[PDB]
Amino acid sequence: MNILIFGPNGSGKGTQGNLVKDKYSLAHIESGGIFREHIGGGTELGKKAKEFIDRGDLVPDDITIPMVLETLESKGKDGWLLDGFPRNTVQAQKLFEALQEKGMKINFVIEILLPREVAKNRIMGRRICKNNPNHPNNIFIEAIKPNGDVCRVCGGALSARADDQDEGAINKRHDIYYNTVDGTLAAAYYYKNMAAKEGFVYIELDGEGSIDSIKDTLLAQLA
Ligand SMILES: [Co+2]
Repeated sequence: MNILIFGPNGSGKGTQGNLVKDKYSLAHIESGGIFREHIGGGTELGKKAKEFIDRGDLVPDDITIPMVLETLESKGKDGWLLDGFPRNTVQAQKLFEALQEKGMKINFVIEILLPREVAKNRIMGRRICKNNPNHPNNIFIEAIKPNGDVCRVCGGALSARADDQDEGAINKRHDIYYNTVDGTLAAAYYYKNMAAKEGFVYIELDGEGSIDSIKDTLLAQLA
């Protein structure tokens, strides 16, 4: 099973990604990890890429795409979940042409849908418990609202994380994600629009439901 996943920050994408890569035994391949294996490990492509990075430029797509394809072929040989690439329509199209050339096939594309302002609030509304940071508390997700000012699990103190409160940072990432001209949504639609012509199934997940709720709907559809 080769699966591409798309979703904004605030959509719970990583959580769902992990449930999918576990049931199904996939290699989870994300954009960051690809660069490490290659730049870090100095494959022929990684050495060429690092020249760009070290002067503050982006790696050209003509180097990025084959870097991705190498990692899918090595790390992802027994099945992969590709997460966080492509981000735009040019990448998306070049990735798909490159997969077709290697005769590598997509089986599923998953998009987690959530309106922008909802995603941003779910990020900002996170509260971390002083006693156990795994305890879920969010001022904007009803089912896990804090108990007054304290953790709804253990009563410990709650704080906000500065990165969650940085609206500029959040907005710049959403601006790319929710860009329907040529951003990540446009890249997801590129897959959506050809799915049944190319023998894969596109799956839209409702990002507003609980973790367990999304996971059930997703599992149901992966067979
Ligand atoms: Co707690």
